[PDB]
Amino acid sequence: MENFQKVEKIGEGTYGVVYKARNKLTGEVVALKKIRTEGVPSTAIREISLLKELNHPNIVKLLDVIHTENKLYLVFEFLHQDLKKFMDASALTGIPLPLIKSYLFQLLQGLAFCHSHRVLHRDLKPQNLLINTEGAIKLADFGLARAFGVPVRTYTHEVVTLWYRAPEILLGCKYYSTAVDIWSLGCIFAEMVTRRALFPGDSEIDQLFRIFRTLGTPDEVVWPGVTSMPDYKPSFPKWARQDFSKVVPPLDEDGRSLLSQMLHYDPNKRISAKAALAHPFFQDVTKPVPHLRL
Ligand SMILES: NC(=O)c1cc([N+](=O)[O-])c(NCCCN2CCOCC2)cc1NCc1cccnc1
Repeated sequence: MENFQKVEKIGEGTYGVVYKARNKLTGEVVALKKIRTEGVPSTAIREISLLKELNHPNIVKLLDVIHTENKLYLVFEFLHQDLKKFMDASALTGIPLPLIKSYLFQLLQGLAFCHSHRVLHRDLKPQNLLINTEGAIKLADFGLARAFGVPVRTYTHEVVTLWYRAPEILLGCKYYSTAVDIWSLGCIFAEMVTRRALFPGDSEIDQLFRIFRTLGTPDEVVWPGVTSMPDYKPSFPKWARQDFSKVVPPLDEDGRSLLSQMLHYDPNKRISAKAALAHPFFQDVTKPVPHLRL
């Protein structure tokens, strides 16, 4: 690195290798993402550069976009743990409801902010939600999907997780809306509560059918226009909807109500981040300190 001192490899992200690094001049510790083929689209750099201005307490700050030696590096503020690791670590006892509520509330504030600035995430998952010792949680990688492209494989043949994909994406809709992020966050909310992924599909069709088996196969009544979707097939099995009381026990009715609104099939009926923040579930929200072992 021209000015960076690699501390350690954080992993192989969706867009490339990520390292925890220290700025030799500022002393600042950051996450450095090396972006993967041969050229680096100027449209991408302009788009990414715009995200440097998207600053909010619940959004991982994009510090710099470095385009040198015809290579692209993304410098992000560093956080010590991600929600996937935290959930695994909390698997035995479960994350306390007050902390689940604090995290959901903060994530919705982050989404409300991004969506108000016309920025979508499109690939929210526990691994992209970062936490610190102060009880904060932040969304990482907002806007990169649009600035770049389809995931599929990180850069070293790595199975793309479909568990948090909204149904309209799975049915081949070409235009994503802010609703896709609310769907993903609803899936994450459920997983924090039950300690098990809500829809752990291992293929696009298994993902879609797992959603259908739980929420019922969508029809024109609950989702106008669904039968005209690109990948909709009249041959899809018709499953009956299950009761939320069975899906996310023992979450209370306020929680079930909010989750149900975050998981509506019709993206237009799905609750917005702004509206969700006003839901009765957050009446008693607080900001607890998590037990973080680093
Ligand atoms: N900005 C960051 O600080 C950060 C960036 C990425 N990233 O991919 O760009 C990341 N992702 C790697 C996620 C690795 N996880 C570990 C356990 O859950 C499954 C995969 C984790 C991060 N911070 C938390 C973080 C996590 C681990 C070490 N250091 C910082």
